[PDB]
Amino acid sequence: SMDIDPYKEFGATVELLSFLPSDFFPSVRDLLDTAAALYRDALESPEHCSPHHTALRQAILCWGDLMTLATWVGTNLDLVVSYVNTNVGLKFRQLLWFHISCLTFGRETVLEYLVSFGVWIRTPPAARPPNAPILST
Amino acid sequence: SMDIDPYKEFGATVELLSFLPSDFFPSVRDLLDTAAALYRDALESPEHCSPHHTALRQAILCWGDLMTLATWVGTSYVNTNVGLKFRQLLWFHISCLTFGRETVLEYLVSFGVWIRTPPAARPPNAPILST
Ligand SMILES: Cc1c(C(=O)Nc2cccc(C(F)F)c2)c(C)n(C)c1C(=O)C(=O)N[C@H]1CC[C@@H](O)CC1
Ligand SMILES: Cc1c(C(=O)Nc2cccc(C(F)F)c2)c(C)n(C)c1C(=O)C(=O)N[C@H]1CC[C@@H](O)CC1
Repeated sequence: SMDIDPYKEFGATVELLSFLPSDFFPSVRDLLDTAAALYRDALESPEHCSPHHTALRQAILCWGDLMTLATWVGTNLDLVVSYVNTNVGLKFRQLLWFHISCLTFGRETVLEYLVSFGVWIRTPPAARPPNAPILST
Repeated sequence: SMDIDPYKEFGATVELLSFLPSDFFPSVRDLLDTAAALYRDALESPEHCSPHHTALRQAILCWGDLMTLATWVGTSYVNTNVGLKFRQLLWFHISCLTFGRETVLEYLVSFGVWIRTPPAARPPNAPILST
């Protein structure tokens, strides 16, 4: 193998993304819907636009395929569909979110937030402010 | 439901890739070993390098993850339908990086025409990829 890190070029890492808990991210369903609402046009465009765009186009598509395979598994063949939406799902949720968020609010920001929440959420309930960190520009 | 074309930002289409036959493409096996032997460093690197680099990184991992699914299922379709889609994209990109984008598209059409000429008429020499 190689050791290719998607995020590395963008200035994150696969670990750092695993710093936010699995339940921090939207659904895939909702991630797709947003990109569409905000960036469908840039995304379908034949213009590079940004490295976020390239990557997101490819992810959106890869997920399409992945789903066809789980559907086709339903048609033709509990087990797998519990696994896809679980492990693979998280991995897409992460990448989708990183990149939509990077574009919506700014990348530098999305990283400042990435740590802030990781730390905050981990402060146990007793001591930690009820006020969570906030994402904006 | 969006209609996104991966190749479109690079000035091709899914259509055009389907122009070359299913067995024009290397193996997935050989495609990964080639990217490695030529661009392990460029790809693992944290520099964008080019939009090609970006897409390949993603393509590879997507394949990686997909295969990890088969390392769990075993407990025939994949390589059939999906395999082609990877082959087309991987080949496209490596082949752009190696020889040139415009140079690969010229070949894409040169070959598609050539292969489709019937045996009796068609010159014995398939066209050539290089710079
Ligand atoms: C919005 C948001 C998100 C978030 O990630 N939302 C989100 C949901 C689905 C998909 C995606 C996609 F980008 F990946 C993002 C997170 C984690 N926080 C802490 C926030 C907010 O700070 C917040 O509620 N801000 C308001 C409202 C918005 C206003 O523009 C600024 C003020
Ligand atoms: C190389 C090649 C390929 C091809 O696609 N090769 C290939 C195989 C596995 C992986 C990849 C990768 F880019 F994804 C590419 C095709 C279709 N043709 C017609 C050729 C050649 O023109 C050829 O053999 N040229 C020689 C040797 C090379 C010299 O630089 C010029 C002269």
